[PDB]
Amino acid sequence: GSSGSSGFRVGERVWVNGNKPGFIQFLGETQFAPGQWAGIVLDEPIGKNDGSVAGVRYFQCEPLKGIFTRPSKLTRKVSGPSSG
Repeated sequence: GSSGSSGFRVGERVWVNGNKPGFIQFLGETQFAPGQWAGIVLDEPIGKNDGSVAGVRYFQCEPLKGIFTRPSKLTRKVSGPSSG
């Protein structure tokens, strides 16, 4: 039993939009927008930003390979385990 576990950490594999994997680099509230954000590095060019949002930088990634969204709006791979 892990006990606890609220969100994801830095360097974890998350699935954005329930169909967009990516490695997390930044975590916590941002400067451009309030609220704890979660920077995700998309593997394919299907995002919006690339490490910088409206000029504000956070991490180094590839073009169209970086998006910012709330952790609660993320999934863990494409499977869907159960309790039995």
